[PDB]
Amino acid sequence: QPAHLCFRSFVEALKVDNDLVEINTPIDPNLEAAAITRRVCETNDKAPLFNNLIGMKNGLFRILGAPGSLRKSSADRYGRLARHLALPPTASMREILDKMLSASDMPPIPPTIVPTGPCKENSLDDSEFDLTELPVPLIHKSDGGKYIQTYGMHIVQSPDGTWTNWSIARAMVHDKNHLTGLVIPPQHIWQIHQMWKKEGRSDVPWALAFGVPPAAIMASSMPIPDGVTEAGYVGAMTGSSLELVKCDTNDLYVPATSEIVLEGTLSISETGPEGPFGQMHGYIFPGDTHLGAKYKVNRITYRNNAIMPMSSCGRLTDETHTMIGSLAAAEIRKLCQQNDLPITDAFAPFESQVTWVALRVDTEKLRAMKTTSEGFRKRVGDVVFNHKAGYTIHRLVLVGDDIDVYEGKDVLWAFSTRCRPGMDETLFEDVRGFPLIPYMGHGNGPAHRGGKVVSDALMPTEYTTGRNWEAADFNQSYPEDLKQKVLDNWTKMGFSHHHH
Amino acid sequence: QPAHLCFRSFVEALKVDNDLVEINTPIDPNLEAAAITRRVCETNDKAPLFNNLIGMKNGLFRILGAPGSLRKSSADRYGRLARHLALPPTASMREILDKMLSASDMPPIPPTIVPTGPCKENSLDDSEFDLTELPVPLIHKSDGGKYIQTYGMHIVQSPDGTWTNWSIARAMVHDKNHLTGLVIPPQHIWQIHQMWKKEGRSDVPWALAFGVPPAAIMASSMPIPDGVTEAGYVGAMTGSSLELVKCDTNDLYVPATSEIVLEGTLSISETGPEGPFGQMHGYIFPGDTHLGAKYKVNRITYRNNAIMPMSSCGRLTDETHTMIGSLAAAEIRKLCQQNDLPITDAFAPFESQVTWVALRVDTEKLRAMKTTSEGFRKRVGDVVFNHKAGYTIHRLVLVGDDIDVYEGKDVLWAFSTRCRPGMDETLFEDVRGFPLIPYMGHGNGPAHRGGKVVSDALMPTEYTTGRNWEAADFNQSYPEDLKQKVLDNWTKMGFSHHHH
Ligand SMILES: Cc1cc2c3c(c1C)C(C)(C)C[C@@H](O)N3c1c(nc(O)[nH]c1=O)N2C[C@H](O)[C@H](O)[C@H](O)COP(=O)(O)O
Ligand SMILES: Cc1cc2c3c(c1C)C(C)(C)C[C@@H](O)N3c1c(nc(O)[nH]c1=O)N2C[C@H](O)[C@H](O)[C@H](O)COP(=O)(O)O
Ligand SMILES: [K+]
Ligand SMILES: [K+]
Ligand SMILES: [K+]
Ligand SMILES: [K+]
Ligand SMILES: [Mn+2]
Ligand SMILES: [Mn+2]
Repeated sequence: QPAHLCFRSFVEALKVDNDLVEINTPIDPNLEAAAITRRVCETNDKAPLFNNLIGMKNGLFRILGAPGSLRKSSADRYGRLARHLALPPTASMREILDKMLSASDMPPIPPTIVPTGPCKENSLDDSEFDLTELPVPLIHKSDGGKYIQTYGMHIVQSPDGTWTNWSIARAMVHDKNHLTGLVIPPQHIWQIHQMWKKEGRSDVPWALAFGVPPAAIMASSMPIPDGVTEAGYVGAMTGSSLELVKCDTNDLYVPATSEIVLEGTLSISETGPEGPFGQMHGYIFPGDTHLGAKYKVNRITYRNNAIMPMSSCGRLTDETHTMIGSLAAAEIRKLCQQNDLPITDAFAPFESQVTWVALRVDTEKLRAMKTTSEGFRKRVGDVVFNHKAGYTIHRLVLVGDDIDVYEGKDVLWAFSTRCRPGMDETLFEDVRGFPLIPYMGHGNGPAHRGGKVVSDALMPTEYTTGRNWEAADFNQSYPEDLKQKVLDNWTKMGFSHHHH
Repeated sequence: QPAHLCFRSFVEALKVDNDLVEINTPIDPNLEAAAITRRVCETNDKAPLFNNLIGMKNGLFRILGAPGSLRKSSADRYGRLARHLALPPTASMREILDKMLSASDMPPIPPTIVPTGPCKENSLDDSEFDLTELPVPLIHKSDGGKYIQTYGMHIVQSPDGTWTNWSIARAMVHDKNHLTGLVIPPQHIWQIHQMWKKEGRSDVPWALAFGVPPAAIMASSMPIPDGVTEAGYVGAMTGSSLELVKCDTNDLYVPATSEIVLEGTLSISETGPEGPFGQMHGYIFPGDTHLGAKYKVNRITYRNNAIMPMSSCGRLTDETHTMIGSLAAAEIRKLCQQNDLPITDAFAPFESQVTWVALRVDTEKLRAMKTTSEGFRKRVGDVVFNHKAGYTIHRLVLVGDDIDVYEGKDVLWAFSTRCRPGMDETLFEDVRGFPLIPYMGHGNGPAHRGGKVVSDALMPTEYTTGRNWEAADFNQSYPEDLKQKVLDNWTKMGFSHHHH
């Protein structure tokens, strides 16, 4: 099967790419696997495949770390991500985000039900597993549990059957047959849970599938609109209907080639201790345990030689930056365009710990609006910060056409030189905040509200008559034929490859 | 003579270091020399020495570009700068800034007058030169003049004789015997000029020396206190009295080994067109000419085979970042300590285009103050933004002890994750602003006032009981013996030198 449609095939692709290291000697899931993965993420090294995991029994489980992290070269920086989507490994971020947005103006392609698949090769009933006996990793030394769920997809359906959501939310082992995890507004797993709690009759039928089709885990990490079933969006994006099998113990459907599937229920009444967890902004607050959602596991099914993907998340760069930030930015780009804002591109700079999004403005269009910074900032911030797609983002940076928002250096340059602190900014205190950012949930103000800003790095003439500067750089401050002379004589004079 | 005390010796040092490229074929001062230098600066390449400059006559002049710019390796990144100061080329920024601050608590060592020196090898009187006939560079394609003065030292003395200031301020050729340049508050050349204008009797006796002792050009770029004669500070810093010769046409004293010296007057009455100039924040506004100060040149003296240093300034990284930013930060560190603020380190991140300074706080000391963010931000900002040393800096970022302020990645991480926009910041509108920043002089508000902010990236417990997190990074989220195991097995498992 194609790599974008089958996780097992994606692992092969990474090998062929010379983007995998297979560790075949014993590795401890207590911290060692995650430490190796952390190091990989901080150095943009090859993804680790742990084929000999201390505590692996009867097929459960191998681990692949860093499945969506960066490669060291510039030329295929985003190659792992491209491999989730059938794109060339040299794809740019713009190309990846355009692929992720392409289904937004296409008819869904609903999934196809098949009678079986590899995810049914093995099964364990409710007398035959114990989640505390599996080789679940301790990912960070101070975590409050062993986080089984860092790169699987939760599957829940609205009570009326009309919306089936796929999303990544963290979860850890609570006891032999339960997990606890985050289920928080405005996330779709939380919106669906609230519909079941208002109905009041039963717990939420649930499945958690690990090692799903890569294109599916991408959509699972993207804030596509409310009410949109991710399976049909992925179908449209890939041009193919996804093959799903029914769960054995409920009527949800899981990808046929899922590596591991948990089936059970998400409680509408019970909670349990959850966290702390080393998280996307780079922090853990040891001892900061709070009540989270509680999941009951009734059944495990799995592939022979099952592989569990794992995100060892924290400081730059891992899946929580490459996927959460970039995919939110993509959705924000579209949302702004659909609100008639002249935005061409959006990206969450890694340097901001994906808490900022830079919005590239089509300044010819802006000029025709005959508006001002204050009015335009307010308009942009009202659209983004009042929408779910803006949830994780606390600073928007508006930049003109000369800035490549996918280059953090250039965003930082524009922000630092074109946005006057205070005057060129609008603060938003009466919007939903992202409590996971340290300065929110561990900060001086309300954990769930405010703390957001639009920073206008458009210069005044960009609103009126046009850009009135040139950069003092090699590109802009020298004529073309001089530039080319310099480059052609560079190594001849004595001074110092694109792939590497 | 030692490299730190003689520019000609500094050029040799750079050669021996394998940090020079000698271009011996003809190079045009109209843009070509500056384009090559710009490229060097943007790529951290070797400094260019242009030994065959089209228009060089009777010894005037060769050019050295990029004299204070960065080297490519991490291990000797700041080596050019270290070579200005007799420090090892592997010196850290902390070590360089400590050297620059060391004279602040030492008695001055006043200069020594000698009867002659190399700067007297050649002379041109007021019938024998023409500044428009010298090979003065056009540095950026849209500059409003040919900027002869980008790395020389202006010498002016208070009317009472008690303070002789050395400083870098830009100047360009106006006509055969005049320059125009910036002379703006609160700079010491401007403070001294105002004293001569209040006296009202004559123009300011002036000299401009190019290719001065490297330790002297460092102090010239540093905001040492009002009334302090840079020559005696450099003497104290280096442990040696600097040798100076008298000018021929006035009673000022210039370094004996200066490459080129202009003697004349700075007018107390006349101005002339100045600018625009491609500047330290990375911009030029073509056509933005304004009236600047006017200098009359009466005499040129120079060394045989004189070398003019040149800064091709603009986007990262050149002398306007490495010297202006870092040396302001150094002075700000000291100023805060002298005001009883618990600051250990200060640096202007390059990523901020040297418009920010990050202040590392001794949080044990902070805790003993029993204060709050609002009060501490206000106190820090009042000290810094009301002082000349804070002139160029528009954002202060307060960080705790875990942050290395000399690492821009870490500053950006702390700012983005620990400072809640608005709530954790104090804006300062009633302080002097730096008009050169685009968002000031070309922005929405007053060019000369306000636009400054203190951003507190200290977390709440840093004021009370102590840091209450660990980073989710390899260093902090794994025990020492695991970490060392991982590193020792790294290349064995399959994964990927300090000098490179
Ligand atoms: C890629 C990725 C995404 C997420 C997470 C992780 C990864 C690797 C963890 C490592 C597990 C860490 C955790 O913080 N995490 C996570 C999470 N969203 C949550 O509500 N809860 C979480 O615990 N998202 C973000 C989301 O997946 C998206 O916000 C998505 O848009 C949700 O889908 P939907 O609600 O829009 O359908
Ligand atoms: C290293 C360096 C410093 C400066 C400059 C340059 C370099 C390379 C130019 C390339 C020439 C560009 C120009 O913008 N420039 C410059 C300038 N200060 C000015 O008032 N005017 C200027 O035109 N400084 C900054 C200063 O030299 C300091 O602020 C110093 O502190 C002044 O000394 P003092 O007043 O404290 O004695
Ligand atoms: K989703
Ligand atoms: K602006
Ligand atoms: K000075
Ligand atoms: K703070
Ligand atoms: Mn959804
Ligand atoms: Mn001075």
